[PDB]
Amino acid sequence: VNSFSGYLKLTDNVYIKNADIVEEAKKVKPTVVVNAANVYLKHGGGVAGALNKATNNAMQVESDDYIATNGPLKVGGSCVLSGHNLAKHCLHVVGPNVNKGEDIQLLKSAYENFNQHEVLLAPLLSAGIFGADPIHSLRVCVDTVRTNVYLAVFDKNLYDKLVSSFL
Ligand SMILES: CNS(=O)(=O)c1cc(C(=O)N2CCc3nc(N)ncc3C2)co1
Repeated sequence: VNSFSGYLKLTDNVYIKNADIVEEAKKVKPTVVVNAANVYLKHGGGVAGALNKATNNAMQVESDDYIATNGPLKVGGSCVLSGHNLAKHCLHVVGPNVNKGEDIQLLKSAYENFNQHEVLLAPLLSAGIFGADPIHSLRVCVDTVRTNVYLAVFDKNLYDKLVSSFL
């Protein structure tokens, strides 16, 4: 039993809700919140911008030190950093950004990072400003992630479309 509430069950291990991931994280304080990161951990907009703003820019300060030490992530890769006031940990995962021409096949590799964590609160990778089809992202999620994932979808119209079209 866990504290996640109001989710629709899609499969044995994948759940979905129309929710603001920032507000959901603030309320649940999950062990892991996933950020829709880029390779530079520049949290300017989208989910990353929102999560970072909610940490009063502490996420960005920590991220800048991480990059200065380690260099950029790979597309499809991840790193574990602090969850600040939102979660114990933040798993920064880089899905491919279609608006930069990155290979969508890397979306499966990106979701594989979730399997290193038993339970996660997460957005749909490569959705939103990353330019991928969120229906495709949900399909890859369900077919790749084996651990327990609670998906927060900000847009109510999109949430209803994702549910109604789910196979
Ligand atoms: C209250 N001030 S606000 O400017 O109107 C406002 C901005 C945002 C926001 O940018 N995001 C990022 C996109 C997003 N994606 C998921 N999956 N979940 C949550 C979010 C929230 C929310 O609220």
